[PDB]
Amino acid sequence: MLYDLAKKRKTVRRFKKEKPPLEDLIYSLKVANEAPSGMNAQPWRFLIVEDEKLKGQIRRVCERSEKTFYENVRGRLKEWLDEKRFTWRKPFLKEAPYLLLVFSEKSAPYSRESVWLAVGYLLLALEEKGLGSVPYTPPDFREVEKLVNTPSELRLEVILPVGYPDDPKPKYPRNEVIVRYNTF
Amino acid sequence: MLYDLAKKRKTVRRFKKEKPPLEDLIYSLKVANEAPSGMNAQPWRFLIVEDEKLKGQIRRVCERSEKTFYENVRGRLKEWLDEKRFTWRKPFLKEAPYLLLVFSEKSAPYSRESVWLAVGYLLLALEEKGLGSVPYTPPDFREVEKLVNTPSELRLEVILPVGYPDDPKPKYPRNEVIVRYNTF
Ligand SMILES: Cc1cc2nc3c(=O)[nH]c(=O)nc-3n(C[C@H](O)[C@H](O)[C@H](O)COP(=O)(O)O)c2cc1C
Ligand SMILES: Cc1cc2nc3c(=O)[nH]c(=O)nc-3n(C[C@H](O)[C@H](O)[C@H](O)COP(=O)(O)O)c2cc1C
Ligand SMILES: N[C@@H](Cc1ccc(O)c(I)c1)C(=O)O
Ligand SMILES: N[C@@H](Cc1ccc(O)c(I)c1)C(=O)O
Ligand SMILES: [Cl-]
Ligand SMILES: [Cl-]
Ligand SMILES: [Cl-]
Ligand SMILES: [Cl-]
Ligand SMILES: [Cl-]
Ligand SMILES: [Cl-]
Repeated sequence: MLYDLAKKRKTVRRFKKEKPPLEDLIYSLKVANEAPSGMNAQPWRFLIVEDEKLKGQIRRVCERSEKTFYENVRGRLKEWLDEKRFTWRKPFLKEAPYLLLVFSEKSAPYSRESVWLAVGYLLLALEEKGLGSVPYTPPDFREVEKLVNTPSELRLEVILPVGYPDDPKPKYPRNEVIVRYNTF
Repeated sequence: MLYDLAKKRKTVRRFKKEKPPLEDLIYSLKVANEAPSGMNAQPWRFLIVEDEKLKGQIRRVCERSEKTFYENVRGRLKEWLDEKRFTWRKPFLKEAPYLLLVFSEKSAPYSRESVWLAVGYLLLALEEKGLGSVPYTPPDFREVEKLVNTPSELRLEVILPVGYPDDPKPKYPRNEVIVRYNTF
């Protein structure tokens, strides 16, 4: 049942050392590629980063940006990150066997909406295949974009470390859906 | 496999009048609600429109805005709309038994990304239940927002007509997924 896949999927920020077969990632990209999109533009592009030096570069730029973010963060965001024990450290950016970078085509109508919709598909497909992921959004996308020679027509949306999950922390709660009818 | 569900799912712009059980629609919201989100804020909000008067108001406000849009659109979207023989009339906004209005909580971090990801889950769940949908995005959400007394805290992201498909048109093609390694 799809609800079972969705309910069981949780963030994974800690991965096994072993590298999953690329076929599993490709499968999940093929699932995502079946998603709808504005104008059927299919505005998602994928970059699979496996090179260890490059992952380390990405980790370093993101951690340097997170350090500044964590120094400055305030209020609700700070409290949430503190209560979940987040810090600027992002070891998974180096340790995950794959970094799946997801880009949107700037010129496509509803490109960013469509790519995030497709990311929904992608995440469920990774769960189906027994892989873990976290949608990681660093403070400064441009620095990561430059590291991988991103063309001007593309926009990095999210970094998805992918790998075999390793002793994940539990899924956070979900409040029940409360619907409204006709009008607020 | 999830791939088969994703491959099968296509736009539905032709609906039966027959009303699906509410639980079939609620199921899809329950699946979507299991999705990840920025800071686990669960920033989606659902408004189920069924009242025929209100559906008509929404339809006419959207059609007016579309008619102006179709008079003025140019470039690639105009070319695609023309070759698909799209027009500004939106009968599915009356014919669908449900208009599911999906909102994002503006104050939540990565609210829009998170809601569109959940919409990806939602569309797959609707397909699992044999329901059809189209992510309808009219040119002027503000007028629709006002019609349903949207609070200032929420942004209407998409109108999802939901119903039983009435022999919908075939799925459009998909280019092969575009996957690169390490750098562009
Ligand atoms: C973000 C987004 C916005 C969309 N907006 C509209 C819309 O305003 N009107 C419409 O008829 N279809 C809309 N669609 C549906 C697309 O036209 C459709 O997903 C695309 O043609 C692929 O259809 P297929 O899956 O049947 O091949 C939208 C889809 C997405 C993802
Ligand atoms: C748009 C978006 C951005 C996210 N950004 C980050 C991030 O920058 N760092 C991180 O650790 N997790 C990030 N997450 C993961 C969320 O914190 C996670 O989905 C949420 O805590 C719920 O986790 P659960 O499904 O395991 O309960 C992001 C999630 C989404 C949807
Ligand atoms: N909203 C208009 C035009 C339109 C149509 C399809 C589509 O994928 C996109 I993005 C826009 C209409 O519904 O006709
Ligand atoms: N990017 C920072 C903060 C962060 C964390 C979780 C999250 O859901 C969101 I949105 C932001 C970090 O990765 O620590
Ligand atoms: Cl997550
Ligand atoms: Cl097409
Ligand atoms: Cl669609
Ligand atoms: Cl939480
Ligand atoms: Cl917003
Ligand atoms: Cl149709």
